[PDB]
Amino acid sequence: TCKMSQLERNIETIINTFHQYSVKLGHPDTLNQGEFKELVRKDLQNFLKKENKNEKVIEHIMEDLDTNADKQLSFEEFIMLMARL
Amino acid sequence: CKMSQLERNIETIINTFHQYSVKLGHPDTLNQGEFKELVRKDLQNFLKKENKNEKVIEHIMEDLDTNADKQLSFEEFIMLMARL
Ligand SMILES: [Ca+2]
Ligand SMILES: [Ca+2]
Ligand SMILES: [Ca+2]
Ligand SMILES: [Ca+2]
Repeated sequence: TCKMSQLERNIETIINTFHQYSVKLGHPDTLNQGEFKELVRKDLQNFLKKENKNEKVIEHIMEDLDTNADKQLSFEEFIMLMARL
Repeated sequence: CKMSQLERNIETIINTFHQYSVKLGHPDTLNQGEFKELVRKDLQNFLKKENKNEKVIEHIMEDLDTNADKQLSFEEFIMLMARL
């Protein structure tokens, strides 16, 4: 709504962007390695410019974020990336 | 720099957190007072009904304070997005 603060609008956008990529393949609510690499390469071109230059590094970031090591990133796991920057 | 919409969002969540966390005590964390102010001013819609009861807002924080030190680190705070 118009009443939505900037924090609220930005939270909604992060949620939508996560699901925009997580719905693509496999389970709709999580990012497998390919979905994560695509989000990182297309939408974190700047915040992860260095890392993006070594696929193995991105894979390593995913393993760090994948708390329960089920090879999938849930929303709660993925957002921790924000705190790692 | 052509920051993506995602990077802008993240910048905004980091700036807002820090806008409130620098106000009292430790600059890097939100205490109960800073958290209440952040919710009162910037989560008026997402937490409209809860904002009517500051005891509810205090419970929300206890819930987010994983290591129970009465301070919310950025990592603890952002989990709120998951509770929506
Ligand atoms: Ca998926
Ligand atoms: Ca996982
Ligand atoms: Ca503080
Ligand atoms: Ca804490």
